[PDB]
This record gives sequence, structure tokens and C-alpha cells, in this order.
Amino acid sequence: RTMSENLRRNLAALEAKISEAKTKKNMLQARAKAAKANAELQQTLAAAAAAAAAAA
Amino acid sequence: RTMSENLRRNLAALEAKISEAKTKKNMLQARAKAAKANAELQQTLAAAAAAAAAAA
Repeated sequence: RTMSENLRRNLAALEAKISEAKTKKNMLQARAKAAKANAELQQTLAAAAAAAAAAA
Repeated sequence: RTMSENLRRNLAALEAKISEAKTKKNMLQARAKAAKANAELQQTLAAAAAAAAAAA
């Protein structure tokens, strides 16, 4: 019965850090998707706007 | 007839300690099965939970 209090806390502490890792996963993946889009948009627009205007 | 009272008590005392040893056998075997399972579960879960999370 003393062991089962210890196991019931260890089981709750394990799912608590699994739960934490899952919320972190969503936020980290979101930042990676956003950063991919920011780089492509900024570089593509700046290059095209300089290039077409100068040629014309 | 005095010998047969002595033998009838010795026969009952023998089966009484055989009976005791049999109840003890079941409890000792149960603890050994439980202890085997506790060790494997605790060590396996703790190792896997640390290892997979760190790598990812």
C-alpha cells in the first residue's frame, strides 16, 4: 500500500511530462512552419521587385 | 494403548507442520512472482520513457 501510493504518483508524474512534451511539440512545429513561410515570402518578393523594375 | 495415544498425537503434529509448510509455500511463491513483475515493469518503463523522449 505504501508502494502503490508511490506508483500512483509516478504514473501521474509520467503522464504530466508526456502531456507537457505534446503541448511543446505543437508550438515548435508551428514556429517551423511560420519560419519557412517568412523566409520564402520575404526573399521571393524582394528579389522579384528589384529584378523586374530594373530590367524594364 | 499409551503408545497409541503418543503416536496419534505425533501423526497429528506431523500433518500440522506439513499443512503449515504448504500455506507458507503459496505465499512465498506469490511474492517471488510479484517481485519479478515489479522489477521488469519499473526498469522497462523508466528506461524507455527517458530514452525515446531525449532522442526525439
